Amino acid sequence: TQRLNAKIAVITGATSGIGLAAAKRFVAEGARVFITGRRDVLDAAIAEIGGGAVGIQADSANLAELDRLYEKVKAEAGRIDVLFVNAGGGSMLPLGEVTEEQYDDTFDRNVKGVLFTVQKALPLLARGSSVVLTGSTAGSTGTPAFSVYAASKAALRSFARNWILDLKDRGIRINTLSPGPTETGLLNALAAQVPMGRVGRAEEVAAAALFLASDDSSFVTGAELFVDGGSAQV
Amino acid sequence: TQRLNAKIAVITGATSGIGLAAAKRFVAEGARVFITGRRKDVLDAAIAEIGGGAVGIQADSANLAELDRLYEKVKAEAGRIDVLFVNAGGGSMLPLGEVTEEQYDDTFDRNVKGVLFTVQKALPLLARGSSVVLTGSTAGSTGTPAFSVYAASKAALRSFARNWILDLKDRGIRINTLSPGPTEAAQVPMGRVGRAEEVAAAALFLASDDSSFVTGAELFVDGGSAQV
Amino acid sequence: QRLNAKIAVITGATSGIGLAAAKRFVAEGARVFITGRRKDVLDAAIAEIGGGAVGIQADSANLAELDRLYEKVKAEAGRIDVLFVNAGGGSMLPLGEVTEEQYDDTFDRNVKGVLFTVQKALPLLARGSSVVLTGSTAGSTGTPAFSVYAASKAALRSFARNWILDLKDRGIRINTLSPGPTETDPVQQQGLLNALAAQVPMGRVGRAEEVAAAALFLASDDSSFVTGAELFVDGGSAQV
Amino acid sequence: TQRLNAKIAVITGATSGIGLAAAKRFVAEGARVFITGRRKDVLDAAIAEIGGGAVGIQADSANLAELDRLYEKVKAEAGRIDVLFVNAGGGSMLPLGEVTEEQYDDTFDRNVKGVLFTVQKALPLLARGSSVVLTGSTAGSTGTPAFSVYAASKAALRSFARNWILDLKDRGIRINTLSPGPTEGLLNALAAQVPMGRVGRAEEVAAAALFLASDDSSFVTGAELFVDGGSAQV
Repeated sequence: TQRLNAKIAVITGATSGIGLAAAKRFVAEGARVFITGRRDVLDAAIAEIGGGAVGIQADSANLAELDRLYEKVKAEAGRIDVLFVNAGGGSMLPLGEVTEEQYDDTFDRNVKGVLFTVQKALPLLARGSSVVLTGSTAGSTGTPAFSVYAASKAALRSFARNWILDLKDRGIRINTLSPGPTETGLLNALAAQVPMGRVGRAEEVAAAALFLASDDSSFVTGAELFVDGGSAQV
Repeated sequence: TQRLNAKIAVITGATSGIGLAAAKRFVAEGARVFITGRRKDVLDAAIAEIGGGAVGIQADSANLAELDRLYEKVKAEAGRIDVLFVNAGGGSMLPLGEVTEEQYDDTFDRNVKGVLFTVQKALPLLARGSSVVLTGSTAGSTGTPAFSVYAASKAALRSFARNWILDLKDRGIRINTLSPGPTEAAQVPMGRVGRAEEVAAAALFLASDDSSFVTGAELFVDGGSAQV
Repeated sequence: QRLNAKIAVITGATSGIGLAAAKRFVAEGARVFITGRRKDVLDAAIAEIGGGAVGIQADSANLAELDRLYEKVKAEAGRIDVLFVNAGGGSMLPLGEVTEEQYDDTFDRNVKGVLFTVQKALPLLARGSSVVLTGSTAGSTGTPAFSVYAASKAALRSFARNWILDLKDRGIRINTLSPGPTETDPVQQQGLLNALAAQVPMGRVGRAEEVAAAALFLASDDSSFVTGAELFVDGGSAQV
Repeated sequence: TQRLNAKIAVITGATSGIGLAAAKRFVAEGARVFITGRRKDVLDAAIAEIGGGAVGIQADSANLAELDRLYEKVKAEAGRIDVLFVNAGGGSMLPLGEVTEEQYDDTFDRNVKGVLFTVQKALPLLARGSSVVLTGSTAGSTGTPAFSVYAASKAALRSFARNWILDLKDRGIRINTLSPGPTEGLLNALAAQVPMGRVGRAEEVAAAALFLASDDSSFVTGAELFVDGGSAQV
């Protein structure tokens, strides 16, 4: 199966979890893969992925390093066909205990960083390209002590609705991929909420990312695809 | 690729449009396919066009007794169902003030009642790791002039996916709604209507193991139509 | 006196939310017409409501009885300012056990009956009138053994999105009011209400009066720029 | 006649438009009203226009220290808050490709960060049986060209209502989002999209705010009430 044959894929935050599972899958599907990470752990990830995957150290939030990331991609690949944006950002604090630090860190990574990651990619984004933004079931549900994270992910999903109108006739699709909790006591409690009776696997999220990245989803844009075992559907 | 290798697929309403495109794609992906259609001539033409050993049964998907005959045939010839694609559709346009009992009855009998019993009667055959795909519509979550009966039927349709996944706890049966927008323009963010093969490709995603943690969901294939 | 000199027609108002709405609407100055299927129950409801409220025997699963309802309203009031379509209900069966009767009887009341209740009201609905449809949190959530009822309430909500386009320039607003769990065999009932309350962010089920108060908002001029909407009165239950 | 009799209401951003209309309605309904504005002259003019013993405090929500001063004055003068209508906010229009850090920061600092801290800092004063109303927007759940920053901020805003009601379990505080659509060349363009065929009046939004503030909405929490003439409903 070579469902991403001759496609250039850039994946931010692909050093672990969903990003890493996606990098592995995209390489397996024939993509020329560029991944980013902040820290070494990137070199290990690149070895684990293999298949000619290249790593670029970049702080996805930091603006000047994004310029350097896209300069490298332009020089080495000349275009982007798949952009998969995974942002870290997130911790738990209830209202009454929320700090400026938590707000700033979460939104800088999950919202601001994402906006500029995509904006700076625009000149490289080819006709028939696909931008996949990692959301969360948190963005449309209620969870105790999770309001800052949840709000950041609500903001994230909104981007897909709106940017598809700014990029009219450019042939760039933009979609949100929204996982429930995955494997990567608490897990037993979370699994009880899920209709399917278990938490997701990073690889299952990666398979859904593949759908959105691939030409199979050619008439899917502005959407939010939940990969949640039913958790946010009931 | 062979994403539905050794799978048994049943597709209701597969003699034209999206249903037909899905049957073609499912066969291409290695599925053993059973299809239904109301009319013999279009069904024979469809079976010929699909190829790949596809089998056709002339059945009205909304008629409960004919559903019994479909599933008797599937049981005898295949023994199980791994993929059920319920592609019931149809409706017409009447504004409030002009809605007839006929329009209501025909639309709901086919789009809601027929679907419920199609799935209910399939249950004994649905294997562990099976996937049920229900054809919804962008109409089910939007407003359109003179479309209220159809829109309401498709809203009911989508609800089924949220609820049946709870009735079938631990059975390993996923249920998802596939909701196309306009298919083969100015309102669509992508600036065009969708192609049948594009809806079929999304159907394949939901039918396949790639969607193994997707259930109760509504996947829009609408060029952004119902997303803005 | 927020419904002073308004004619309100409420279907299914002999108990629970409908009754609570009838009482509130009368308190707010409305001339209230209610429907119910059982004459003795209907009469007792009218006695409870008071304030000149009038009862008419009718089932929405019956289009002929709707015709008679509106003949009566036309003759006695000549118009409708507020139409609260609350008549409906359902039962529990899981997939595998759903009967034709459960499907038909639920949809005949909750969907078909609602459409014709509103359609047959159209000639009487004044400029500036408000139609309130009783939905449910069930219409947008998943609940075991509830698929027929849930689908009926999803259909119901869709009507508000669509009819507001059909009724372009008619000055008729259409909104869905969607209650969560409300306190509307006795040992089992108490145990289930406790489990329902545990789900609710507010930690209790709603009172019928609270749903009636939200119905009043939608019926009143305060909601003059609210149409096509679904107002949840659920203590947060379908919001999380 | 008096649906907010002897209630303390604090409205941020109430010197024009919806906020001002809400201040007038709340006063007419018997509330003791405190309003907030950024410009002292405008604030004083608003107070004179409102009457009914309404009191004004100069405050910017992009400034956490000025929120502290606001609640210091409310505590000193009223000792509690029963209704908190967080209406302060704004935005501007830029398409993806042209979004600036300033547009992002300035929008989120008021519409998201400022809202979070406005509510958090009110918590000690919020009485049992109190109501918090957050001004959202139809933009928060729709797509609009050149509007992605504002839209995302209002998606985040609505998320707060889903989540904070869990943080504040048993506190007797309701939190709801009030989401206006078009409200009074460009107006006629907006009006033709509205099912009701016109933009909303500020007084109509204020009436819906009153519902959420009042005891009539006692079993409404975590919700989003659209006051949009059908705009985002179709």
